[PDB]
Amino acid sequence: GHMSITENTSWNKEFSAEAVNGVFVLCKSSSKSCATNDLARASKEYLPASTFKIPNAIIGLETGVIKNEHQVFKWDGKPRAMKQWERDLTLRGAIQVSAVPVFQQITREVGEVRMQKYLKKFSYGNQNISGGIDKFWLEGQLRISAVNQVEFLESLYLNKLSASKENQLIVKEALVTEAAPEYLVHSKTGFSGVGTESNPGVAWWVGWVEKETEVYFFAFNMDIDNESKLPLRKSIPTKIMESEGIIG
Amino acid sequence: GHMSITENTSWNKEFSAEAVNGVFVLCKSSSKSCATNDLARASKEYLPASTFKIPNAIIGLETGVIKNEHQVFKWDGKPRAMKQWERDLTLRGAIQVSAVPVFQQITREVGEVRMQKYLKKFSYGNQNISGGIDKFWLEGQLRISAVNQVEFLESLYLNKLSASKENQLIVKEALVTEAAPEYLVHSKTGFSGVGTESNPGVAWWVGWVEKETEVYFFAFNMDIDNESKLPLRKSIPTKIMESEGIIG
Ligand SMILES: *C(=O)[C@H](NC(=O)/C(=N/OC(C)(C)C(=O)O)c1csc(N)n1)[C@@H]1NC(C(=O)O)=C(C[n+]2ccccc2)CS1
Ligand SMILES: *C(=O)[C@H](NC(=O)/C(=N\OC(C)(C)C(=O)O)c1csc(N)n1)[C@@H]1NC(C(=O)O)=C(C[n+]2ccccc2)CS1
Repeated sequence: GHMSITENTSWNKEFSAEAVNGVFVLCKSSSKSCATNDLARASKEYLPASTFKIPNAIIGLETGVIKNEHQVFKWDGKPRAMKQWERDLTLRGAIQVSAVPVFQQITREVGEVRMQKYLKKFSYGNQNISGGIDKFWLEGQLRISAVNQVEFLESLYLNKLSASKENQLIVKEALVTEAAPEYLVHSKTGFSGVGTESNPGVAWWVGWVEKETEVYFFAFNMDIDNESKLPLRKSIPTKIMESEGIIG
Repeated sequence: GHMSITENTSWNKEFSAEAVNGVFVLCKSSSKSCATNDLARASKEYLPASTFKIPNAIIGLETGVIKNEHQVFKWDGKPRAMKQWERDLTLRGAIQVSAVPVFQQITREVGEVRMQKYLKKFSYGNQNISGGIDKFWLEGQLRISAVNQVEFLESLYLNKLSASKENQLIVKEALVTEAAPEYLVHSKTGFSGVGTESNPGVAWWVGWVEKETEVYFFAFNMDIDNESKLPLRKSIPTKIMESEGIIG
């Protein structure tokens, strides 16, 4: 890439106030104007968890495993790890409620060869898909940094991923999470569970904010060993952006 | 063709409770299952006012007058009728604040001949562009019915207009007005003025609502001779959609 990134450790106070280890990366306009609380962690690769839905959906559409933007994913009737997943879902619905089994099925149908090819085209992390075709991003070896998430998202925002513009637009449509006349947020959450206290889990929030004629890309991750701390994955980024002029 | 529509006069309740003459057309899934409070008014053509920004944006992109979805429409610093228009705007921003001068400039560049052609391809209303390029949707002869709006919007939803899929997708993202995990609204307003008591203006609200795996298309218009009545263009459709269990 061509990222210019500045460490601003004053951003650490939002983390230390909550007794949390993580990083926030925030870029205005492009990856040529970025800042983070922690340069080292910004470039450190973690398990993507549900953030992998963004590339998975694009790859689904590119390969034709997902037939089109209007496809419904029907619940077969058999139980699932969350109740919110026990229903028929659109592409957007599945992404928004973060329905893992829908996406495990897409990936099985895609196959390792095509998966491997596309993660190379997207420069997605360490591009290591071993661990099982249906769980490399969930408990396998695939890892990605906050910096790389931002680069990836920027490419998607600009329709520069190696995929049709149509497919990128379909997925961007699925990622909208807040809409107002001159304020638009596209975003995706992730959470791997609580791991242990020796080896904590990871929580993510990644996306971008449009406000007037500006765009801001962001990626946040944190170590999480306690499910009660999970709200911080939005409140910390929100507070940093408030203090910068974005959400405030 | 192919619309099936039912008159349900119980929907007149919300209209007469506010002393308003108007029509609501609501369709579930497709134009094969529609209902309205007034069949004759459903098919009557009125000037589209700011709802014309939907086709106008598609045509802008199709002819290359709008370069892409990231184009910024710069303000020249000279007065505009609305304070909210006195700033640089994205395409989505210009649509959402209904920035008439941005779209007048788009229309001027498109020209009469190209405008005519796309209104024909879209079956948009009486397809009448007479009066001069500086007035037809405004001080002009173009008129469209609520039924024809619902047909137009269904085509757009299905990416079936005669326009690239990517241009239709661009315009759809510009139209999003509420986003939640399993509830998505795309909508546009219009208001032509107060006219006279004898010749009222028109106000519109058109769009569609995605809920779970269903879609509902809607178009509302009403006669308006008093600006204080304007909010009814949202509250009356809202009430009817609530009573049908949609607004959830
Ligand atoms: C589009 O429907 C409206 N455009 C018009 O240009 C007309 N406006 O008439 C009013 C605003 C009443 C006036 O005093 O000029 C018009 C005249 S002849 C014709 N065909 N159209 C825009 N609509 C609109 C609204 O729907 O409420 C406006 C106010 N908003 C601005 C920003 C956000 C929401 C609403 C401004 S013009
Ligand atoms: C995708 O990142 C999320 N993760 C999972 O499905 C995984 N674990 O989910 C648990 C531990 C919460 C569970 O028991 O269901 C998982 C394990 S290892 C791995 N890579 N993923 C979905 N995301 C998500 C979120 O990102 O916030 C959810 C929110 N949530 C969690 C718990 C309680 C209420 C809401 C749902 S799971």
